Amino acid sequence: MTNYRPDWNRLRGLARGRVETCGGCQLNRLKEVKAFVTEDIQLYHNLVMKHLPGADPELVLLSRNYQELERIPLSQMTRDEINALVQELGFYRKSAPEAQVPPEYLWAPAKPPEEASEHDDLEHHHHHH
Repeated sequence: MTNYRPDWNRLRGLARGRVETCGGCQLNRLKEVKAFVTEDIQLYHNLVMKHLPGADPELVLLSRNYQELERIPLSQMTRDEINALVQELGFYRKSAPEAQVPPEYLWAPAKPPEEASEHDDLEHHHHHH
């Protein structure tokens, strides 16, 4: 039944994610993995792929300013599972790279700024005809 859960306490700050993997290498053996890092990886906002000299295909949940907070391997899991995780976090997925993103997930997976949904000086709040 799996029933897995991340370390949200250790992940605190995750505002973006980047996948690191050997550019001059291929994930033929990891047919699944390769997929996630070829098709959807471009559709997933704030989720970009990386071509390192020679590293393993691992996700890097950074903290906005590229403050790598945590890195988890993907070679072990399957595309279907790896996608589940991304969704679990809050990442957005579109149909195309040139596609847009609704206000709901505009800043996703990050939260909207404080000074935006807060109001108290609405017409002095007294009386209105």
